[PDB]
Amino acid sequence: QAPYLSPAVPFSGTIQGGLQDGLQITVNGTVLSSSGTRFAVNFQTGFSGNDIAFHFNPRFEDGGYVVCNTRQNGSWGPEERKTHMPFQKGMPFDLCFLVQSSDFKVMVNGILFVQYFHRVPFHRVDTISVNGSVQLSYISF
Ligand SMILES: CC(=O)N[C@H]1[C@@H](O[C@H]2[C@@H](O)[C@@H](CO)O[C@@H](O[C@@H]3[C@@H](O)[C@H](O)O[C@H](CO)[C@@H]3O)[C@@H]2NC(C)=O)O[C@H](CO)[C@H](O)[C@@H]1O
Repeated sequence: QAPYLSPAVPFSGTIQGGLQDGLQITVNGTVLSSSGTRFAVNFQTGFSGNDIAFHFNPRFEDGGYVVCNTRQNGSWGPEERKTHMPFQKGMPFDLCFLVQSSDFKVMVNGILFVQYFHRVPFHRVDTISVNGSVQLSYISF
């Protein structure tokens, strides 16, 4: 699939073919300095953000941590929290999501950061959405 170049945030874009085992999705952008304390990348079903298979949610709060969660029919599940922050306000990042049979493997600037075990079927995902305190250079596949 051709990349999305400099899309405005908040952004929502189709993942052509849906999520597939071995698919790699890169989000390349910059964390904003004066526009809040959180962003998220959502792997979701269509345009209701009510069904989000994987919400990846860095928070520049409390020393910095990342929330990983799933939303179903509007309701957020129990969070998994990673109490390390690999991003920095005002710095560019390369964020890579690799779909695997049982989990997502998430890399930041080339280094494995977290794995998120599938809670819902990943083949149901057809949309990536990004919002909060970031600007995007590209999303690629
Ligand atoms: C960045 C983003 O996508 N924000 C939208 C999203 O925000 C939710 C979501 O990140 C869930 C994930 O579990 O967490 C909510 O945060 C709360 C805390 O603020 C709360 O006080 O503690 C809770 C744990 O006990 C939880 O972590 C977060 N909500 C808010 C208000 O920030 O979804 C929202 C709608 O639910 C809204 O769309 C945000 O914009």
